[PDB]
Amino acid sequence: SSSVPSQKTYQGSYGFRLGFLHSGTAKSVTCTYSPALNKMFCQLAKTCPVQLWVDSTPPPGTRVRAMAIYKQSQHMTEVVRRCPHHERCSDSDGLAPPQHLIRVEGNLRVEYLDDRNTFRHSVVVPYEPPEVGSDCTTIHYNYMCNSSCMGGMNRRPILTIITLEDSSGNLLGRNSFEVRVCACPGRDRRTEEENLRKK
Amino acid sequence: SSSVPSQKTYQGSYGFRLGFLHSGTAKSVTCTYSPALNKMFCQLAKTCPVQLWVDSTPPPGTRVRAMAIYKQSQHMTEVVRRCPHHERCSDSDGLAPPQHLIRVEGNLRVEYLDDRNTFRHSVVVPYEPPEVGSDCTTIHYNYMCNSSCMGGMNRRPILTIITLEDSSGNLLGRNSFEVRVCACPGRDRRTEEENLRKK
Amino acid sequence: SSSVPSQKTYQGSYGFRLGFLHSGTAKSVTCTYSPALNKMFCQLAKTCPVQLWVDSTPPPGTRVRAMAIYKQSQHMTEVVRRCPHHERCSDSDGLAPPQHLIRVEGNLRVEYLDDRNTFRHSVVVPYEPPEVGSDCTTIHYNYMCNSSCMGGMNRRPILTIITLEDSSGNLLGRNSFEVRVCACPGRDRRTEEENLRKK
Amino acid sequence: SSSVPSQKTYQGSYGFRLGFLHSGTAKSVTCTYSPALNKMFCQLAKTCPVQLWVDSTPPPGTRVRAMAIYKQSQHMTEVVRRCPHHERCSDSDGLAPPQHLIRVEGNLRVEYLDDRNTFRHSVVVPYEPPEVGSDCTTIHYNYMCNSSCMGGMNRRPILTIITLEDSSGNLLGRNSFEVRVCACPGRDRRTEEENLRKK
DNA sequence: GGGCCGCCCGGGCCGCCC
DNA sequence: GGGCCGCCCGGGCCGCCC
Ligand SMILES: [Zn+2]
Ligand SMILES: [Zn+2]
Ligand SMILES: [Zn+2]
Ligand SMILES: [Zn+2]
Repeated sequence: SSSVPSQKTYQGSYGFRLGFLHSGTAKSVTCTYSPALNKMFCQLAKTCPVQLWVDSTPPPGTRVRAMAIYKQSQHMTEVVRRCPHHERCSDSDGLAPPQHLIRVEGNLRVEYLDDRNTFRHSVVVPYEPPEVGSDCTTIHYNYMCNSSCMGGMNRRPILTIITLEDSSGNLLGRNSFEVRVCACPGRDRRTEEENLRKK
Repeated sequence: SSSVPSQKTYQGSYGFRLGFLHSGTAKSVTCTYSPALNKMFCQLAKTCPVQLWVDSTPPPGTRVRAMAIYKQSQHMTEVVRRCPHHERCSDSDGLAPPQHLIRVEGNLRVEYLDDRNTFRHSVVVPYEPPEVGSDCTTIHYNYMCNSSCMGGMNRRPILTIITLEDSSGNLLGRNSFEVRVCACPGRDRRTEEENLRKK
Repeated sequence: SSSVPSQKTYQGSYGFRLGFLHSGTAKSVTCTYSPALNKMFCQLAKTCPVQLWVDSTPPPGTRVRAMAIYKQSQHMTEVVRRCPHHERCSDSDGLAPPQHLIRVEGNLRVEYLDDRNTFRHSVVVPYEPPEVGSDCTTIHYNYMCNSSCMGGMNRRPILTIITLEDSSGNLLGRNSFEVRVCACPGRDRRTEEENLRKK
Repeated sequence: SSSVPSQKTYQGSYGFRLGFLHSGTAKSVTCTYSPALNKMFCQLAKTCPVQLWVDSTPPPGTRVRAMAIYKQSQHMTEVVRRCPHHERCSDSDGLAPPQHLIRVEGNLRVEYLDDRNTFRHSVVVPYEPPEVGSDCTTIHYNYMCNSSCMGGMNRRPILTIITLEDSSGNLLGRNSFEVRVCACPGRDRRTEEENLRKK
């Protein structure tokens, strides 16, 4: 079987969708999402709010998993990992393994997983329904390397795959978005959107 | 009996066909398929996505085998192997014999076979139906020598033969395409397509 | 005492001087020395010939040590080391510690030392007089990181300090030159020489 | 000490010089020497006559050694060897190790040596004075790879170093010349001589 | 917010076929 | 002897300094 997780959108029985904040485009804004590109632009280690929307509430014990894969076919097989420089940096929260690219901040029940067959990394939190009167549940992700990091992503674009799963790991829903971790998310979003409109 | 495997197209009971991505034509693109030539142009060791399409799902235990043979009659008899230089290069994935031209990346159940009678190499993975909502199953192949390699293919064109087989080795379907492994797949595809249109 | 080794030129009793080949200026030449800047421009891991000239022959047991220090006052204190990415690369010659920036190739008696007090790296070979009829002795050095390497030199210029020492470590002579390890030594030498002439 | 043998010309006590036949420049002549370049152009495995001239006769037991080194500083450290393809070719004379680039044909007392410290290859024959009435002693060398061989010389020019030595290995004399092993020695000699006269 | 170094890019330069 | 594929080449395109 393939060692590359599927990226196919699957809203599933609960109508699972992702939402992103309306952020702006100042040159070095910490995080900003492009709907035209379905692509998040963000700085290293900064908060990236991701909204979980459902049409109906999934059962208790539902989990939310985030995992990165390289976007290009030529690189899908390679596990996405932190580069050796940032791996050795003293910046662990005491829970996230230093090799993991994606973290979750502000959650008491975070789990960091290494797949036993594919060796891919992922980070898991329990699914929580929105507060009564709220439309969605917001998770704060962090990406611990720039897309450009030498010896790590090395300028290769990645996708983040968000899955809703039961406690057994069965797929309840799946969505994805592209990520660029860079120094100037506002400049780069504008550049990439202009290259899109030009072509 | 002939030691040269058949290349005859056979869609079979399950309507087996191959598909290829719409790739582009930049001078040194890593992989690009020419429908006019039914020919894949790719760089050494780079990802070559090949799509498996069926009209109906073959049974569990079905296998997908890929094998290379020289295209020209004068060379069909000779086993396709890596050249001595690349055979000795430390580029093994720990599974593929260093002599094998064709590898599969990103699959946990890959097998590398040497025919006991013909000594030809092949690489096998289990057939997997596409995800629900997907049209095909994609396999990532790698070719570990240039077509031009001295002491190996030595500028002789090859065919890749893809067979659908049951677990006993019975034939369920067969397709094939020409392969050129080269430094500049975009240049060489254009050159060969132009020579086709001129002739 | 200072943990920063002196860079002061000292020709000493034997008239110790350095010489460099007349190299050229093509964009990506592997190594080229600028007399205007007393600066070597070279590519990662490529041969850097350095000539040892003396007015008279030092005694047997003389050693030639090479050590790097950061040029700028702000960085002199920090030990010059390879970055984490290149430290983990499998490029060791079986002798050079993976942390050492400077190597010597083609010498059977090379030693790699870590100072017990300052922890600075250096590489040592025996001094050999030139062949009869030759004017100098040539050593081939290699620099195993780019000056720009993240987590290593990180765009900070270095000096290479070459010392002539007796077997006890007493100083017999000392010379030095600036080094930039970069992808395009010819481009960068021209750029820096033009900035010199303009200023 | 350096693992790179000296190439310095040393006529020595016996006035040791090399001579080469006047050959011509037909496109694919098997061997032709350029005095303007001090460079031999020859085809793979073909006879390359090399003349040994002395002003006076060296003692009995004198040996003649030929050894190849790469000409460019960047490659001097690497041992010159046959490529993996020609190494596996069944073309040994029963004496020459398949890895050795340089052979001697037509000599009953040929020795093939692998240096115990540098691992460099060489081929040795006894020195013989010319016949009475003859001016020189001619040795027939063969080069068993093209300069272009992938995984071997890989288009890097080499020097052949010819040394006169006593039975102990002491240096009595040394000369050298560049070698290009190629398919068309006449064409390539003319090309390289024209590039010389142009510049 | 303006603007200043590794790597990608298309042009074009040696064994073998004719 | 004429002439037809991997690799070298100079132009030019993302973190950090200002
Ligand atoms: Zn990083
Ligand atoms: Zn090969
Ligand atoms: Zn480095
Ligand atoms: Zn060869």
